[PDB]
Amino acid sequence: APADRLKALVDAAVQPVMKANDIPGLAVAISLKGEPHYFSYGLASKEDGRRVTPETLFEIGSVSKTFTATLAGYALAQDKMRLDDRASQHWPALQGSRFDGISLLDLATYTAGGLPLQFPDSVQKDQAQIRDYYRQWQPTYAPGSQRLYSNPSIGLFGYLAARSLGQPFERLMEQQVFPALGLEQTHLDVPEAALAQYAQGYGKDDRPLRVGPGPLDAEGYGVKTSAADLLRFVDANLHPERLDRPWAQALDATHRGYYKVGDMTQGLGWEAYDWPISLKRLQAGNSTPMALQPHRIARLPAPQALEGQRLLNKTGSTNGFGAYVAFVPGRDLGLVILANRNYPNAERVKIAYAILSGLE
Ligand SMILES: *[B]([O])([O])[C]([C]N1[C]=C(C([O])=O)N=N1)[N]C(=O)[C]C1=[C][C]=[C]S1
Repeated sequence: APADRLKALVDAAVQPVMKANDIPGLAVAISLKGEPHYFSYGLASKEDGRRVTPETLFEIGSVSKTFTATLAGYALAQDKMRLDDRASQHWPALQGSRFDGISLLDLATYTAGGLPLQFPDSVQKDQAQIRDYYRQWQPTYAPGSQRLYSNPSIGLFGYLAARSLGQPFERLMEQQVFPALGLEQTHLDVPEAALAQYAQGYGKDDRPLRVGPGPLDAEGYGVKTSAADLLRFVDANLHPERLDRPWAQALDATHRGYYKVGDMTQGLGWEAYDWPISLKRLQAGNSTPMALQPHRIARLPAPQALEGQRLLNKTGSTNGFGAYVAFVPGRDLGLVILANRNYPNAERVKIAYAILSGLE
């Protein structure tokens, strides 16, 4: 009966949203009081009929920012950087630029002063072009005043965290972070031997879409993972104390809130809400205006622990994929929803809320 009831709950949440948003394939993974549960739907590739499983690789887009935040958490744990460091401390090319007056915390939490959502199309994936973009950039408004969600912002945060550790970002993630977290199905660059697991992404007219190269792609949106591996990452977040101490500290650093915008408290990578909260408020925190428009922050007098009666979440997208992760620290509950269509955040939150409400 319990297995029947959980399947009925997850099917009732997922099936209508997959039909309504024409989602070819979707993987759910749930962590419930220390037990994993998997529900897999539809096709990883329509053309060859390959089914989604909990081992199918999906692009998770901006959920990658929580991995980037974890690497920065490790640099913080090792005293290689501080959040109040000036950004230019960690990259001499930026000495004498406006990054002399911008903190690593501003970059991490999108408050550097108007760095845009994406790099402009004029900046290709090229070390010199990225360098020259930051050297010339000037804030629209005072650092630490307005949140404008931004890949160049947290991307530079991750880049500088890697520089503080003396190695390239992608190398540190592959050689140190993923192994420390027990993740063998999590990739920035999918190996040839794993390509058979890589789902197809679908856009307009079902155009096939896998993510192409871009500046600081690894830091902003580069992770491909399975539902089973992303749930292992959620379980690490629910129990940092089970990891070796420097990695436990790295994860704890991603559970600290610095300011509020509306109902949302901004951490490193993770975004948090009081729990319970209405579905409409959770959708509004994850809305298009929250992602695209500047918002004045309400700064906390001290960093706030993102634990207890809270939901921590992150949306992530690419042109072909739509991911959502949410967990409730004080209930030992975690959820992953990975799909191969970029379907609206409101609909991802609708699935998650139905499941989390039904487990509670
Ligand atoms: B991340 O998912 O927040 C980020 C930016 N983004 C896209 C969306 C969306 O479409 O709803 N919301 N936020 N993702 C990326 O920059 C990766 C992309 C690669 C190609 C298109 S988006």
